[PDB]
Amino acid sequence: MFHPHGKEFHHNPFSVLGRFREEEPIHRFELKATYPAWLITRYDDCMAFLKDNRITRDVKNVMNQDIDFVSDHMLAKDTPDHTRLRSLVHQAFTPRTIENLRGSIEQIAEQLLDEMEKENKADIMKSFASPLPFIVISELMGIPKEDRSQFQIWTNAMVDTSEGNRELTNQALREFKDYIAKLIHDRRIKPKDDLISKLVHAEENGSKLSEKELYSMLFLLVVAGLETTVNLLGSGTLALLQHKKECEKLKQQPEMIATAVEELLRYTSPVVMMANRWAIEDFTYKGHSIKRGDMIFIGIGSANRDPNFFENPEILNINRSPNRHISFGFGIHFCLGAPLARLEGHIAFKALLKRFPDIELAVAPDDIQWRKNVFLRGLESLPVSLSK
Ligand code: HEM
Repeated sequence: MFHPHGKEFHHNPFSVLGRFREEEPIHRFELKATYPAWLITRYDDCMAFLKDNRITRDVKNVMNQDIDFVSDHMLAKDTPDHTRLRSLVHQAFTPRTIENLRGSIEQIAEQLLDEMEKENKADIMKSFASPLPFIVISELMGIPKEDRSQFQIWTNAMVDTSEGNRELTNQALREFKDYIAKLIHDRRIKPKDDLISKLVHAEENGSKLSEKELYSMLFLLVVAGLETTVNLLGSGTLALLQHKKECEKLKQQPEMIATAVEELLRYTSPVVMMANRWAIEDFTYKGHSIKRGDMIFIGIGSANRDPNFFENPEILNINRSPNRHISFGFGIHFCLGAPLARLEGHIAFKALLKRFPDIELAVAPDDIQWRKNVFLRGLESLPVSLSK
């Protein structure tokens, strides 16, 4: 019985999802009221469900049963409404546009590393993996420096998974919205060089984002740019520190960075599972009776370790090529921010290993502290030794 809120999943979700992949790769469970769900752990079956038009991302198809901007973003839409919303933001994440951010991201990395070099130890989360994506997002969205401390408080509170804090989370949502509504108003009138201005002025086939569509879009982008990108950097650093022979390869040959980032995505699966998927009708898959309204959980972490698709899947190989991981999902909803996550990872891992060639883990395996989150696999802290 899969228990995503249980101790074993918190200790190592990869080993739980892997056991399901080998023993019961299509598994019915109850997600805690309670709601029926299916856990899909093999790569081939994950692919089939990612392409299957019997699966919706919009829970209305199945109900049966403001801050409404939070659940109206494009990742909660199917075609054709998804297609329009994606075409209105797409241009913000094309290869040149994102590549053009390189110099600014390098500068943030080097500034954070200058602070870390004042000492011979650090918590990589506090010092480097958490602040870097936050500053990148802040710069990209044009959040003035005087507003960043506050923006950090809101963005942290508004994604809290603690069920009991729901009124307080809703409040932070409302405050985030009011803040961005002021920026949107101001930039519609006087546009600047930032992504809120660019979204406000985007038009495609005669259509623009409405005020509410802007709230939803900026909400989604900010949430993505923060905790999950942080987790790439944190968990990727951890994986490099646990695999010294692969760390040394990359340190000696930084041209390996592009394959290395893809391997770290595969092995660390920052989004370890994803759901928010429902069957629109009853159907059978491999003898299993899927029902209208059943939720589908896509086991990224285990799919990324499936030996039908990856050789020696449990081994970190920073030169793995090709590497057809699904860490960014697949198909319609494939991550929009993938080039930015990849650029941040490229810059950050190279920069850290250049500045601190002697970096080493300063926490025993049993003491490593992971955040409580079913879907997002992320460290609470990451103590390291930097130098003597
Ligand atoms: C390592 C970092 C990241 C990982 C692993 C990641 C992973 C994912 C995954 C798995 C999906 C598909 C979710 C589903 O289908 O349920 C997704 C979608 C998306 N991601 Fe990311 N993401 C990352 C960073 C970012 C960043 C930096 C941004 C933007 C700032 C972003 C923006 C989006 C958006 C807008 C979508 C929805 C796309 C659509 O519905 O068409 N992501 N991402």
